[PDB]
Amino acid sequence: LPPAPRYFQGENTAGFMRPVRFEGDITNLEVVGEIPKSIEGTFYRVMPEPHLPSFIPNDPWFNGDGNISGFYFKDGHVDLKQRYVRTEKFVREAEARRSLLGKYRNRYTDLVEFKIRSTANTNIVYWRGQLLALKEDSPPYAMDPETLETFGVYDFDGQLPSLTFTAHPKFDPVTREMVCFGYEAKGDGTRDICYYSFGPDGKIAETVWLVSPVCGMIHDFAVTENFVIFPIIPLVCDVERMKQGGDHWQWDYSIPMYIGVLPRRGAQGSDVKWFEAPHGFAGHVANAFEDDKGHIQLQMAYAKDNVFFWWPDANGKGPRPGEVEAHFANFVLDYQSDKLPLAEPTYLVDDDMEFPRIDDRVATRKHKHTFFCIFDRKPGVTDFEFVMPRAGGGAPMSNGLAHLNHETGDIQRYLPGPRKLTGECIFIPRNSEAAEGDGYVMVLLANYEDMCSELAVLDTKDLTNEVALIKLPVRLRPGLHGNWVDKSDVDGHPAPL
Amino acid sequence: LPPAPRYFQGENTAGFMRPVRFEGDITNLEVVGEIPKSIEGTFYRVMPEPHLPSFIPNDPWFNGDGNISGFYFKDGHVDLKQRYVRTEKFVREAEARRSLLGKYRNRYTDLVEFKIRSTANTNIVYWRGQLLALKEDSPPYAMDPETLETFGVYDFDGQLPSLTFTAHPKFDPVTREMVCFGYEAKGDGTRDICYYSFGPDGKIAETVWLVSPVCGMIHDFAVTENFVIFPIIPLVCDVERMKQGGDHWQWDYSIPMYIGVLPRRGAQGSDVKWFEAPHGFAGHVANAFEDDKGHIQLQMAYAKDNVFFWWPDANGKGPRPGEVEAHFANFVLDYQSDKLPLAEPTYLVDDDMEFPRIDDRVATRKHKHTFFCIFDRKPGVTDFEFVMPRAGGGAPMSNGLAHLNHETGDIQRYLPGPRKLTGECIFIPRNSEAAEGDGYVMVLLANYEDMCSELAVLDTKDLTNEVALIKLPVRLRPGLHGNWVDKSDVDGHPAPL
Ligand SMILES: [Co+2]
Ligand SMILES: [Co+2]
Repeated sequence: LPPAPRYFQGENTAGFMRPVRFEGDITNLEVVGEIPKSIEGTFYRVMPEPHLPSFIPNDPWFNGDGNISGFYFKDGHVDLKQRYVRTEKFVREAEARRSLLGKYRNRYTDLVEFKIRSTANTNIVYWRGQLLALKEDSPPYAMDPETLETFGVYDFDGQLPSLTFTAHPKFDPVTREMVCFGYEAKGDGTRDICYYSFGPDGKIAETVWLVSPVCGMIHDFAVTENFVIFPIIPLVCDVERMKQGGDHWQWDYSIPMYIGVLPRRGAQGSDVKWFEAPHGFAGHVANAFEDDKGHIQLQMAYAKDNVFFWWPDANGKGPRPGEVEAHFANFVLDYQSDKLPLAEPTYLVDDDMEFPRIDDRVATRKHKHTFFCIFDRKPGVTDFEFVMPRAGGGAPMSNGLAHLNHETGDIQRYLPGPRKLTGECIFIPRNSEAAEGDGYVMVLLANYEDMCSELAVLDTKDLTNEVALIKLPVRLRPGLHGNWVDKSDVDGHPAPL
Repeated sequence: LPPAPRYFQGENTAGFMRPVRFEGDITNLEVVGEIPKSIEGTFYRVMPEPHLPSFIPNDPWFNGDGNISGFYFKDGHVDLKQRYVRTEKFVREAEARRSLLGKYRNRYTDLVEFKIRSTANTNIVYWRGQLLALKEDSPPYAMDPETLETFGVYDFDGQLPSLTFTAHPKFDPVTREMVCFGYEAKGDGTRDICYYSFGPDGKIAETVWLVSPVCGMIHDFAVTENFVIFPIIPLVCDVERMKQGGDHWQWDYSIPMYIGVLPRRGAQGSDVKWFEAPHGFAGHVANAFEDDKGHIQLQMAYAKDNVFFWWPDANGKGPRPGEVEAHFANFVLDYQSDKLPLAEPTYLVDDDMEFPRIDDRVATRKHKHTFFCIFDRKPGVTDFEFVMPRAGGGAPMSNGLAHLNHETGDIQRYLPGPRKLTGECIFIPRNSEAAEGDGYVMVLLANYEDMCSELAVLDTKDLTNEVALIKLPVRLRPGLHGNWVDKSDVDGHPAPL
């Protein structure tokens, strides 16, 4: 067998990216300032964090075992619980004390045959009293919100129609449905997309099979009152390339950024219209909604070249690290139109941005507040000379948050400091009567000066000032998505505005 | 109530002394080099580690909640398990989310009435299938060796005759007895010493009540074939001073270092002889034995002034940090002699030393190998300019280990590096047939460059070279005592030579 290294090597696991790999508890976290006492609930986040050194050199960040953090808040006190998802991969490699799963999304490189290849490392959401640890090549793994015990692979009481479940389901605040899909839904390289939904009682509602024009990565999607929308990243999969040990994904410069639109209820697969946006990278969706005229406004991060540069085109062509910027774009779509090509989008701000969140009380409807990560290259915002030698590689960088008011056009920027970077933020309604976008924002910070993580709590009245700074004595390695579960919400999700 | 701080402040909790306060697991620790595959067992160590910020400013290191680390070794792999002892203090303060116990060994400063004030933070030993987490003001707390679950306060099946159980019991390798005592055995300020022992079946054997000439600190003791020996540190307790908010301990320059000698079996309290060594500090006992003539050779660390300088005399007189050196001393005692004063001891080496370990297969008998911590002030051994600003205060420093062969006089010195310091080492017999002092030494290192801990594994054939270096991604705060429990020893303790 390929030799199992006994310590981590490579820039993807150096400095702040070095795995810690701890599970357990740290109660009564140190706090500078004061956590508002009305805040009650839990911030769940997930990070990729390899449990064992890979036999694949320079294994991407995206292929690390999912480790779940929960920050439990009550009466101005906070406790951390931390636990790895018990995926098939995790369990078998723990039993063997060596890595066994190979390249990202390529089963032909595995040292043993896996039934499920999930690292469950992308998102962690709440649904009907469980957490669902998500990875877009697999079904969810269900977990206990209180103990972070893994129950196992979840198939929605045998109703799950797809091999795959997106990392970005949407929760309709009015209907209380979880709206979902999976791509490569019948296996590696398939162009089948399964769109499906579940009512608040747990019963499956929609199930519509459709066909993608290419086998392209559909990481995120959008849901409006009457439509679901599938933006396709021009990374394309060829199973025959995989069989020879090649990458699951390869950039294709010759195709548009397809944007499928399907009626949300009652459709067949042939009802989908594959609109054609100018070539570019589909980043995360902030939110989408239908305006007065019934046209879809789709607000998402959008770049002009391959953000995932480590998977270049057929001839190895693509950008370098830190070259590609994504911008906050508005696309206008009309399901009635037979004109397939779409205009260039309008841009809402000029910042290099990603990881947009809204007040999810208006998800699928008109929103007027968006919170997002920014990466500002303006001199002095980040002390790169200090940070980069300590940072390792493989993960995106964010050196602030921004709050956009879409009515007024005002932008507030939170800057944690020259030697700190951020993860994705969460938004917490002040209380059940609060206005849209009024409450608290939390975000995990990497402090390169201390080589420790911190959890910042901000008030939306003034996003520039930390109301509290929760000081962890360990590193939480840069991660992906996270969610707030408020104690006052019986089903885990906030009430419609 | 005195206000509870919400983050740690003061030099006793700064830099490397900052509490981490984590409980749980880190399996498959990173290893540089190679852990010998024949090593099988567990290294248990305890550190003081305040779970909540104290309301007492500059609370000594000795008053921190005991947190147990177990390093589980098999086939060249190692896992860490870590868990706090569930003392009454720990549980009640966790329930309240604030500190409640006050000054070291002064119940008159507590905010609530405690039955048991143990922090269980001094030593962690194996006895009859349990761990015993030890603190000299209290009975032991019993724990599960595998899970580190706390069972609770342990009273030896209702046989425990004393309110106090020493942190330094001795395990007789021939008789398989645990030989014990407690001072302040009937409560605060009492001069009662209870000497007691347990046979390998768990039945109490000896129980002898005796009287100390002063209420002085008896931290360690010594056991030979026919005697038990009690060296008294000239720190003295006055309950009336405590009732006014003062220190439990106060140095007394006017008294000798008393050394009590009692027959090991069948004695009464009046059989004790209080010999009078020159005034000084009784450090840790390496070992004691009877020579050919029946005279006790007592080998221990011994200093000429108050090592615990933060508890000075009645007029605040005492030394400064880093001033007092302890040296490896041999005292000769004769229970037959009626001459109470003793000569100055001979010194075995010149190093400033502490934390002596022997091959416990010859405990209570003649030993010819001793391993110990050293602190070398010679320029370049420790880069003080780098280390001290990162170190915090409150804890002793050691920048190497030494191995003394007592027959040949040879000394080997392990120096981890200019920016590393050590804790107390453990010795592991190579196998059940190994000669005295032949095998492996392990020691926990504080790496001030990475702000991480490391566990070094050394072969006694060459103590200067690390065979392996186990790299923890977190800090284990400087701690106190630790022990090896070999898998091949059914009762947890090695077989006699
Ligand atoms: Co995502
Ligand atoms: Co001790």
